This record gives sequence, C-alpha cells and structure tokens, in this order.
Amino acid sequence: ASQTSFSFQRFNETNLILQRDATVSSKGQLRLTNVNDNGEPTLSSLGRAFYSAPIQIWDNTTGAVASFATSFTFNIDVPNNSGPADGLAFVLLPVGSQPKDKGGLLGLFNNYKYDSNAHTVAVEFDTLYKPRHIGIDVNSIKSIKTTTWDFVKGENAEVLITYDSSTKLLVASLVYPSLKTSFIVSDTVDLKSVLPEWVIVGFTATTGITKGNVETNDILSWSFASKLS
Amino acid sequence: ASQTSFSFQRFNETNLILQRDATVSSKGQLRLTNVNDNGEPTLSSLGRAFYSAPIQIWDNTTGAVASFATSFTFNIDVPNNSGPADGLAFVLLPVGSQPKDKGGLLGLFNNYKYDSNAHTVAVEFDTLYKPRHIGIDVNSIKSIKTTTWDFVKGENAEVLITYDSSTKLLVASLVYPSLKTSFIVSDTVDLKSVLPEWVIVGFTATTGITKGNVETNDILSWSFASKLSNLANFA
Amino acid sequence: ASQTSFSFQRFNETNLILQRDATVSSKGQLRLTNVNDNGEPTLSSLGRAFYSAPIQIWDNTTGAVASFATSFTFNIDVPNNSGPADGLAFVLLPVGSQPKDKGGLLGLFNNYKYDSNAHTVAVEFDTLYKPRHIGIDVNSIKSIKTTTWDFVKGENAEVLITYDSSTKLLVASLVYPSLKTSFIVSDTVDLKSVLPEWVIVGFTATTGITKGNVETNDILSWSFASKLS
Amino acid sequence: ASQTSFSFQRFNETNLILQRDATVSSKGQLRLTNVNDNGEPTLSSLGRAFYSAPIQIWDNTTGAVASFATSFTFNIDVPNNSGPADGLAFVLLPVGSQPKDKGGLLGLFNNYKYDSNAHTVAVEFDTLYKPRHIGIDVNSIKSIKTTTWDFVKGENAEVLITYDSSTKLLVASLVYPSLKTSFIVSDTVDLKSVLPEWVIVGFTATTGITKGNVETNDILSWSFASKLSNLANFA
Ligand SMILES: *[C@@H]1O[C@H](CO)[C@@H](O)[C@H](O)[C@H]1NC(C)=O
Ligand SMILES: *[C@@H]1O[C@H](CO)[C@@H](O)[C@H](O)[C@H]1NC(C)=O
Ligand SMILES: *[C@@H]1O[C@H](CO)[C@@H](O)[C@H](O)[C@H]1NC(C)=O
Ligand SMILES: *[C@@H]1O[C@H](CO)[C@@H](O)[C@H](O)[C@H]1NC(C)=O
Ligand SMILES: [Br-]
Ligand SMILES: [Br-]
Ligand SMILES: [Br-]
Ligand SMILES: [Br-]
Ligand SMILES: [Br-]
Ligand SMILES: [Br-]
Ligand SMILES: [Br-]
Ligand SMILES: [Br-]
Ligand SMILES: [Br-]
Ligand SMILES: [Br-]
Ligand SMILES: [Br-]
Ligand SMILES: [Br-]
Ligand SMILES: [Br-]
Ligand SMILES: [Br-]
Ligand SMILES: [Br-]
Ligand SMILES: [Br-]
Ligand SMILES: [Br-]
Ligand SMILES: [Br-]
Ligand SMILES: [Br-]
Ligand SMILES: [Br-]
Ligand SMILES: [Br-]
Ligand SMILES: [Br-]
Ligand SMILES: [Br-]
Ligand SMILES: [Br-]
Ligand SMILES: [Br-]
Ligand SMILES: [Br-]
Ligand SMILES: [Br-]
Ligand SMILES: [Br-]
Ligand SMILES: [Br-]
Ligand SMILES: [Br-]
Ligand SMILES: [Br-]
Ligand SMILES: [Br-]
Ligand SMILES: [Br-]
Ligand SMILES: [Br-]
Ligand SMILES: [Br-]
Ligand SMILES: [Br-]
Ligand SMILES: [Br-]
Ligand SMILES: [Br-]
Repeated sequence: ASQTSFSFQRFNETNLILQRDATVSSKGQLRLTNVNDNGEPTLSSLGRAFYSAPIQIWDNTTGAVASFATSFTFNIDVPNNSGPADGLAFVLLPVGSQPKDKGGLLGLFNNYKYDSNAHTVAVEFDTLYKPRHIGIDVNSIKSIKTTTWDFVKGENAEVLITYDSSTKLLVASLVYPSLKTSFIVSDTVDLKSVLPEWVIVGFTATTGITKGNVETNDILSWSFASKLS
Repeated sequence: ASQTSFSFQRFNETNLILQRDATVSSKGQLRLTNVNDNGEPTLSSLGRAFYSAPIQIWDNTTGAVASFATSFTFNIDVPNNSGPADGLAFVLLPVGSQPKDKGGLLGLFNNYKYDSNAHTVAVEFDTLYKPRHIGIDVNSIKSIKTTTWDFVKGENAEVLITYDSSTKLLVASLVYPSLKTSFIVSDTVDLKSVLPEWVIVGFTATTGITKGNVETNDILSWSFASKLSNLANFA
Repeated sequence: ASQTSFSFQRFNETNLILQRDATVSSKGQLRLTNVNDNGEPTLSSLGRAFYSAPIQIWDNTTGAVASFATSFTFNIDVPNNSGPADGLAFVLLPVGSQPKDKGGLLGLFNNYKYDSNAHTVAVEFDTLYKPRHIGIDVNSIKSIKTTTWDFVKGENAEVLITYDSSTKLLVASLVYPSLKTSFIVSDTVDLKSVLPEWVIVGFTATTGITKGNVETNDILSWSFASKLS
Repeated sequence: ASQTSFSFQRFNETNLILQRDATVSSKGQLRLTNVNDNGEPTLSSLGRAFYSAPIQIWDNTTGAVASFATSFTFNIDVPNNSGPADGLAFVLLPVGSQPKDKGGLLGLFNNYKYDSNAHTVAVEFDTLYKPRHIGIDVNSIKSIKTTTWDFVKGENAEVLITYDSSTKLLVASLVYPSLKTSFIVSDTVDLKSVLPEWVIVGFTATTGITKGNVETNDILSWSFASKLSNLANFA
C-alpha cells in the first residue's frame, strides 16, 4: 500500500537533505565528512545526508511494519601517518531528525547506553580500534551485535543493509571489491517498538577527534527501497 | 544514473507537499479542492499536491533527459443541480513552484497566452464547458493538443501519464473503471527546452467560480517513477 | 506473493518462445510476421512470441487475481500499392498455448463468436478496414470494446496494456511518437472466469490473406510485469 | 537493454525447471533433496531447481556483462542421531545444464579438480565436516574462497547472492533469522570468461552418502533479478 525507491550513482543537493559537513562534490560524490582544498580529511567532522522524502516505516491502525533495503558505496580513506576514525552509518531516523554527537557517537546518539526515545536504527562501520567492526545499533551506539571488520583505507566499500519486517531481522554486510573481503552482521530489531511510523533514511559519518585518527567518509552511490503493507 | 519511484494507495501529509486547498482526509484521500463538512465541493477552490522529493529530469553536462510516468485515481463529483468546473491536472513544475490562477487557469498559469518562462508541462482534465477535454499543457493553458473527455461526476478516474525522453512524447490517458470509458492525448514536448533540470511532480485542481459550476477533485492513489541516464513494471 | 518482470530493447531467441514466423532479426527486432530477403512483408504470415517463463494470473485457493502490464514498440509497415492487414495483438494465453487462425483471427481464435474455453485475453491492433481499431478481446475476436485507430504505415507504435485485478479493467493504448497520435480502449474483464491460473504472455500478428493487404509486424522492444497477491 | 526479475514466496512446478529429487510440496516449498513420507530426509539425494526463463548475463558484441542478485530462504534439517551433509548451492549454469555428481560434489562438478569447461559459478552451503562453510565455486568444487558457516539444523536460512559486473565481485551471505547468525564470502569472478552469454539460475543440493549424514534442503522462497546494459529495490 506504500512503496518508495530511489537510486543515485551521482549525488545532487536537490533531492538530498544535507546536514552538517555533508556535501556533494563537483564529481557528485556525497562527502559525508569534510575534506579541505589540500585534499585532506579533517578531524571532528560530522555529516549526515538524507533523502528529501520521508518513508513510512509502519502503520499503527493496521500494525503493519515496513521492510526496507539500502545499498551504497563508500570510500573511507586515511592519510599516511594517520589511523582511521570513526566511521559512518546508514540510519533510519524520525522525520526532522537532527544530528547528534561527533566522534564515536556518529551523529546518532548522545550516549553509550540504551535510549528508547532515540527511535534510531543504524548500521555503523566503526573504523575505531574491540576490533574494527560493523555494528547493528538499536537505540544505542553499543551495538546489540557486531562483527569484526578488516578495514582497509582508500578502498571502496559496498554495503547492503536489509530489514525484513516479518522476521524482524536486520542484516548489514560490507564488501571491498578490490580486496575481495567481506563482513556481515545480523540481529532482530522490533522497528514498531523502536521507530516512529515515518522516518528519513540516509547516512551519518564522523572523523576522529584526535590527530592521526581521521578518514574521508564518501558515499559514491546510494539506493534505497521500502515497502509498507 | 538516477531513479526515483513512489506509490501510495493511501495518502499522508508526511511525504507530500500540499498546496492551497489540497488536503488528505482521515480516509487518506488527497482532496485537491475544498469539500465542506456537509460533503459539498465549494466554488473558487484550488489545490495542489506534490511528492516531496524533487525529480531530476535532465542534466546539461551529458544532455540526458529523464523519462517518467505517473498514475493516479481521481474522483470528480458534482452536487445535484450543478455542472462541473474546472478540472484537475498532473504537473511537472520547477522545484518550489507554487499555485497559479484559479478557475480555467487550473493553478498552472496566469493568463491564456503562451509563456516560455512557465517551465510547465501539465496534463489537464478540463471539466469546463468547446467540449470537456484532456489537454497537454506546455507553457500555456491553451493546450498544444486536446482530446474530448466525457466527464462523469462521482466516478473514480484512473489516469496514466508517461513521457519518453528519446521521442519527447508525452501521453496522458484517463479511464473510468466503473463506466469503462477511456480517453487519451499525446504530443511531443521538449522537456529540456521547457522544464528545468529538476522538477517536482504532483497535481493541481480548481473548481468553478460561478454558482452551479463546482466539483470535488479527489486523488485516491498515486504512483510516480522517473529515470535519468519501463512503464510495464510501473503500473 | 508472486511477481514477474522482464524488459528487452533487443530480442533474443534464448528467453523467448517463438511460434511460427516470429523471428528475432540480426538487429534483434522481434519480427512477428515474415519478411523476405527482398525486404518485403509476405501474405498469410502468423507469428507469436512469448516469454519463456509462465506467469501466474490467479490462485484458486486464495481467489487472488493478478494485475499485469505490458508495453512494447511495434512497427507495422506497408509497401506502396498495398493496404495493411491484419494487425497484431498482445495476448495472455494458457501455458503451452499454440497458435490459432491466421488473417483476421490473429493466431488467437478459431471463430468470430464467444468461446469460454479460449481462455484468451487479447488487445489487438486491427489494421483491417468498421474502421481500423484497437480492440479488447475476451474469449472472442469480436472485441467486447473497440476504438478507432488511425493507422499509419512505417511509424513505430508504442503500446501499453494494463490490467487491474481489483476493478477488473483492461486498458490498451497506442501512440505514434513521430505523428503524435494516440488511441485508447478500456473494458472490464473477469480474468478469474476467463483465464487459467497460469498463462504465457506475448504477441501474435498476422498479415493479410489477399494481395495488397500486407504489413510487417515487428516488435522493437517489450516489457512485461505481473503481480499476484 | 535487458532486465529480468521474479519473486516467489510459494513455489510452483509451473515456472520452475526441477531437476532430480527437487520437488514442490503441497505447501509450496521447494524441497531440493528427498524427504520421505515419514518426514525424514534420505541419503544420496540430489536435486536442482531453476527459473524457467534463461538470463542473459553478457553479450560479446558490446562487451557488456550482466549484474545480478538472488535471495532465497532455505531450511536444512537433520534427523536426531544424524549429522548434516552435504549442502545446497545457488548456481548460474549454462542454459540446459543438468545435475552433476552427488555428495560433496553438490550436483555441480564431476571431480575435485579445476575444470574450465564447467562454465559454473556457484555459491555453496557445505554442511559436510575443514569446518562447514559457504564457498564460491568457479569451475571447481574446491571453492576459490570459503567462509566458515555455523550450520544449525532445522532453522530457516535467508541467503543473498549478488554479482556486480563492473567490479566482477560475487558476494554470498546467509542469515539464520531465528538464531540471528550470519555469514558472508566474496571473490571476483570473471563471468564473461567463465559463464556463457546466457545462463539459467537456480539451486542444487545433496544429502550425505553414509548413514548419519543427511539433511533436508528446502527452499521456502526465492527472488532473482538481472540487468544487462539495484540490489536495494531487489530485497
Ligand atoms: C546538481 O543539479 C544542478 C541542476 O539543478 C546542477 O547545476 C549541478 O551541477 C548538479 N550537481 C552535481 C554535483 O552534479
Ligand atoms: C499519516 O501518518 C500519521 C503518522 O505520522 C498518522 O498519525 C496519520 O493517521 C496518517 N494519516 C492518514 C490520513 O492516514
Ligand atoms: C542472442 O544471443 C546469442 C548468444 O547466446 C548470440 O550469439 C546472438 O547473436 C544473439 N542474437 C541477437 C539477435 O542479438
Ligand atoms: C501450482 O499451480 C497449479 C495450477 O497450475 C495448482 O493446481 C497447484 O496447487 C499449485 N501448486 C502449489 C504447490 O501451490
Ligand atoms: Br549538487
Ligand atoms: Br512511504
Ligand atoms: Br585521505
Ligand atoms: Br589505515
Ligand atoms: Br569520540
Ligand atoms: Br566484533
Ligand atoms: Br510518524
Ligand atoms: Br579519536
Ligand atoms: Br548503490
Ligand atoms: Br495525513
Ligand atoms: Br503553496
Ligand atoms: Br495556501
Ligand atoms: Br454533472
Ligand atoms: Br512559483
Ligand atoms: Br489572456
Ligand atoms: Br477537444
Ligand atoms: Br534545476
Ligand atoms: Br465558472
Ligand atoms: Br496509482
Ligand atoms: Br537471437
Ligand atoms: Br508468477
Ligand atoms: Br514494408
Ligand atoms: Br497504408
Ligand atoms: Br482473414
Ligand atoms: Br471502433
Ligand atoms: Br493453471
Ligand atoms: Br485480407
Ligand atoms: Br517497451
Ligand atoms: Br506445484
Ligand atoms: Br535434469
Ligand atoms: Br531425474
Ligand atoms: Br546436526
Ligand atoms: Br550439462
Ligand atoms: Br578428483
Ligand atoms: Br573455511
Ligand atoms: Br549463450
Ligand atoms: Br557422507
Ligand atoms: Br526471497
């Protein structure tokens, strides 16, 4: 009864809600976090980017809950002498949601505990070394579930995140095409009890806070779909 | 390079840009023009509604022009002892476009003259009686092409509008599922020379201005898809 | 619970069920009816072409009925001195369905009456002059509903046919891009009472039987989709 | 230029090519290997099932290579006092491909050696214990790459396999929705140099050959899409 779908290989401001350092470069890359004119990634960067149309995630009258999927290509690069930090995340957030905290909290949470009012589901790619990991975030930066991630700088990473409303299972996977490595994490998420009926979808990324802990957080392409019975 | 598509059988304020008298009823109907609590449509009404995400329909860098398609179900009803006016339209408009003049101008134009700066492509369902018609509007309310439309009050109408950027052909069709009647009109439109690179997509409708010329202009469901470098998949 | 979808801008034998004169040319056009080496369309030609996978149209256990849509581009050309005949049709037919009669019966019917066992729904583009028309065919070549069609030779025609299982309305439209003319016809069809649960979809075309009544019947591209709850 | 996609939550003989022990139960489950009427899976079973329409995955004229994606839910169950064997696989095979050897060879190969003429790309779920694994097979049962798979009997498994022809990267993943466990493996495959222009897509599965190594190999639902010149839309 409701469907939404979009796909961009080249980003443009016009149908995005850009928050903070998120820009679309002249080459149409969604640079979530800031890169200076020298071409260097800057510390303490936070960017979020959302599709301009909200998505219905469930309907209280029917009790129906949406399924959804998103894929994107990201490039996280780290200059020599630096380590990576902090990562990026794909997020579903309430309509009108504004960025939260930088660094390890990814513009998503304001603390390291459970927060039922966060109404946040996220899959984060945590470049901060608990080893580097992909985490499923349900109302918490403390992933209810993680998997080790062998992060490699400068290599495009392709992500797929799916949520099945019937099983309630959220699945996130990352692949490095050029390195042919891959990582996956899955856990159940009751969206109905976590998210509002309508959400915005997109990204959030942060760079490290301390020198030598920095990265680019570029989304090179993005696709999203959701279906609500 | 770019794809957008959405589909709603029940509307909601949340992902729409509603303009003027356009409302979403508690039944989830998109009522483009005003209906009073006594259930009657009111005169001098205009409403518009758009999907909230802008659609890219071309880029000058590559010279690619988008193809697109939309379908919707509408209900135009007329109170007893009234005639219908004025119609509704599906439109592609510059991002940020706002309602224009009432009545015969359909919220799309300010005059009856050709206007190159309108950057307007619209498919109009004209209920004002030149017989009642569906018209393709390019930068004018004087449709560049029309077909007769045997309008019938209170009957759900299913519309499909498609544009193929290769042929520059715009096609609009209306069917009354319960009367089994159908109408179609087509003409080339050079979107690239008419519309800006990005557009909003949605509807506009007006009621008549003099007593006994009025109608509901309800949209019951809506789908849209566009691709910038497949209608079957779409309907 | 069931979906099927395909789209080809260039045909290939490999995923088609070609019946009779239907060929795929070296340029990947689906030539439903025969064209000789001289480049002339031949009389008494019949071709049908179907997608190789059957499509479920309804389910007797649920009583659910599929919606479906198809679009295609066709080019019907007529040599000088000839008139056009007979047309082509998009069809839904029982799985394993074999061509019926040539000429005015379009490879679809064996008579000009109602036949409940035909289990055939068709939209025909009748080039035979009742003026030339698009017709909706439900178990009969005698369209339950027609609309005048100003046929023009050599001009690509773009067709869309949709069936909505909720209203039961079948709609067929034709447009000539280069001429910007268009035609449409709609009527209700109870598929459940007409078609088997599974069907094959595709085309049928015929050329005239008598000299000076001939045409090419080329499908240049084709898309189909169907959904069954 | 070409797109194909289908999706079934309930299977039916009608649009499938079923091979060997593969059946569709009255509940509409795709049972790739044999289950007796006492409900128990039997030894030395092999079954395959394919979508009936061939898929174009490249053309040499233009040098375009298809991208594709498939998802499916499977259930591998083991009787008490048995271990599992041998697994199931999703496969792309030449049009007309037929089942190969049983057991560890999964109906995909005849030997344990590399075979360039196999024109086989497969993602295998190996239940035979080298720990139980998911493996990418290119012209060999000796997976060019594997990952450990913590197989659990009787639990529905959701698989997703994708191929991107730009990167030549094949990715396969399995999740157990009720155990919340998940596994993934990826490697480049040059489809163009491995597979023919057209392929059939579907599944293969085998049970063990010695007593106490057996399993069900049920597919409960399946989706496939391919494009020859969008995973999100697909799942
Ligand atoms: C985005 O679209 C606008 C047209 O509205 C264009 O001028 C601009 O170049 C585009 N940006 C990118 C990064 O392509
Ligand atoms: C629209 O969604 C909101 C939740 O944001 C809900 O409260 C409201 O009932 C919906 N409107 C309709 C007409 O269903
Ligand atoms: C169809 O596909 C085959 C490859 O199996 C190819 O050899 C042939 O040229 C193709 N036909 C057309 C008309 O493109
Ligand atoms: C498959 O479809 C046929 C109709 O062709 C039907 O009789 C049968 O019940 C279906 N099979 C299943 C398992 O639902
Ligand atoms: Br931009
Ligand atoms: Br929505
Ligand atoms: Br860098
Ligand atoms: Br590093
Ligand atoms: Br921090
Ligand atoms: Br971990
Ligand atoms: Br809400
Ligand atoms: Br840090
Ligand atoms: Br993407
Ligand atoms: Br609302
Ligand atoms: Br406004
Ligand atoms: Br207003
Ligand atoms: Br009236
Ligand atoms: Br304006
Ligand atoms: Br004027
Ligand atoms: Br007229
Ligand atoms: Br613009
Ligand atoms: Br008036
Ligand atoms: Br609609
Ligand atoms: Br061929
Ligand atoms: Br089907
Ligand atoms: Br000719
Ligand atoms: Br002629
Ligand atoms: Br005849
Ligand atoms: Br007629
Ligand atoms: Br049947
Ligand atoms: Br004749
Ligand atoms: Br087409
Ligand atoms: Br069956
Ligand atoms: Br076989
Ligand atoms: Br057999
Ligand atoms: Br076991
Ligand atoms: Br073989
Ligand atoms: Br061997
Ligand atoms: Br391993
Ligand atoms: Br081939
Ligand atoms: Br064994
Ligand atoms: Br599936």
